[PDB]
Amino acid sequence: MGPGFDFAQAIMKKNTVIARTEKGEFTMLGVYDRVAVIPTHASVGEIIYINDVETRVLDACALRDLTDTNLEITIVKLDRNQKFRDIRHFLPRCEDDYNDAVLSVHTSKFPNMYIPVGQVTNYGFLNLGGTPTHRILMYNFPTRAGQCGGVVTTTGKVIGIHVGGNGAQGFAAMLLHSYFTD
Ligand SMILES: CCn1ccc(CNC)n1
Repeated sequence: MGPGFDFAQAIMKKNTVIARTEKGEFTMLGVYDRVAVIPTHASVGEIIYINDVETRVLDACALRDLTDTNLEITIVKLDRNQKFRDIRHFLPRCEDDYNDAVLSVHTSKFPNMYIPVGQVTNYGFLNLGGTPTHRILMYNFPTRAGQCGGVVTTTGKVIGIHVGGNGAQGFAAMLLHSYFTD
């Protein structure tokens, strides 16, 4: 409808795949080369389905901060025959608050979904499903099941991936440029 949705659509149409694990279908953001991210609770194994094609996982790393606290981001390298558009220059360098964000989802169940979630708070600590978690972003939208891995953007920035909700608020894990240096 507007420049927020324009940027979100541009990211969804080139930098997402549908990831299936034994724990469900997830929106999966490709970042560069064959490297993508997914919430850690997807429990990635040695094999994953990518757009319903059996795909070997070459590496998977569940990120934790330097206090050894869960970040809820898993970085996956896929044995795919094609690279993602490199979007690392759209990642923020530092923890921050944001205005006017969009949460975008693409699964079998929720294709072409875009939600204007509004103001995003640097919330920080969250007890996420019993697990102490750092670097959490919060937005005041009643997010539901199946939206996990959905991409949080502002105009010009890819800032996080949706990892949870409490029925009234939704929570995302930060994406930082420093996660994807090579
Ligand atoms: C079944 C109709 N419906 C309303 C919202 C949604 C998806 N959640 C954002 N689905």
